[PDB]
Amino acid sequence: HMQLVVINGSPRKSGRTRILATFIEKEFNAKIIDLSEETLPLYNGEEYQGELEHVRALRDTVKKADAVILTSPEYHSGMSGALKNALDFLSNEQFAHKPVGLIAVAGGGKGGINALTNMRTVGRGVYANVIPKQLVLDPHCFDRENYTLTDDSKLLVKGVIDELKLYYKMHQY
Amino acid sequence: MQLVVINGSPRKSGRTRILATFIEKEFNAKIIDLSEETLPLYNGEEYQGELEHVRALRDTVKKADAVILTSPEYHSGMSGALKNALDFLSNEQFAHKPVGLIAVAGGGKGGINALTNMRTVGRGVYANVIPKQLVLDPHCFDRENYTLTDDSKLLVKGVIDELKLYYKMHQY
Ligand SMILES: Cc1cc2nc3c(=O)[nH]c(=O)nc-3n(C[C@H](O)[C@H](O)[C@H](O)COP(=O)(O)O)c2cc1C
Ligand SMILES: Cc1cc2nc3c(=O)[nH]c(=O)nc-3n(C[C@H](O)[C@H](O)[C@H](O)COP(=O)(O)O)c2cc1C
Repeated sequence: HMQLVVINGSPRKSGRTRILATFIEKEFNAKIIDLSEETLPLYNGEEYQGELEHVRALRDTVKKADAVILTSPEYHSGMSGALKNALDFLSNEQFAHKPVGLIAVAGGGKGGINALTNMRTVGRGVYANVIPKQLVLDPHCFDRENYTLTDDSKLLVKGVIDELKLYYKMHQY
Repeated sequence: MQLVVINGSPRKSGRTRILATFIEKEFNAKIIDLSEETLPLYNGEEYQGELEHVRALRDTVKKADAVILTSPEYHSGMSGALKNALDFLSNEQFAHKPVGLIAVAGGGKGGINALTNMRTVGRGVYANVIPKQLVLDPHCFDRENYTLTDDSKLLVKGVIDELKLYYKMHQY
């Protein structure tokens, strides 16, 4: 019932975040926005960008979503430049009161919380309802050799989606 | 005292460019003007490190004695254009470098979220982000004459003056 969109915030074609975003796509029947495809240009605020097929598709896909998972790697203690660039095309027109769940992909140690805070702050900036439950996945959460999440990491991801579904239900109610 | 200023707005007609070009001219700073769109989207691939503009970005920031980061506040964060540019950089160019933050906002309480994002990312590349920071709102610009107001020029000088003191301290 919930029309879920997942944004892959990593621009790296061979990166870890893409494993997570494609897991959500396949396992939860989510529409992926895969920033590793580089079909969205740098935002420059010019009118012609609003006519580009991929800018219109980004805006339409996020507006129509019942809920969004924003995934990002932590790059230098923030979300990716790629993800922020995509969000610069969007606004409260597509996000107002939309349930949003955040998942960051980190390099281990204490990485990921700075990206999650950046994402929560920007999320509130477009007036999304960023849910309480959030998640950081470290490299041990990934089997890169088989392009998958570990069983434990699939369960942690499901926990975010389950809460996001409860927030979707409340927004419908 | 080799100063670099990054214009974080990608908008050719934007306000932040007035501030960044003010600093370039008044304080003899080298500008990195992201409205030129000569830097592509970061993708981590090896070939990007051979691009002239990526090499220029890295060399310009590495050799700077001090850096002003300017950004507009876009959705309560620094611009995607500025964050994209920083994703090319690292502690290799920033470690212990004095860095001053100036955000350009739309009025009201805008600009602090951008400053916070820039300070957190700046520490993440191990810069010494100085205490003094600034937000300029639309009234700080005379856009018709492509200039800052005299009051705004004094505020910008205050940031530069503190950055020069931190530069001198780092010369230890
Ligand atoms: C430009 C860049 C900066 C990074 N900075 C951080 C960091 O601040 N915190 C962190 O936990 N990992 C950092 N990493 C490592 C990522 O967490 C790691 O690459 C992870 O797999 C997610 O990125 P990916 O989806 O592109 O693979 C950084 C990696 C890159 C490419
Ligand atoms: C995509 C976008 C989002 C913006 N979000 C914010 C915001 O969160 N806070 C704010 O103070 N102003 C916001 N503004 C207004 C900017 O502060 C204003 O455009 C200002 O002139 C700086 O941007 P510029 O240098 O591109 O002109 C936003 C503008 C754009 C284009």
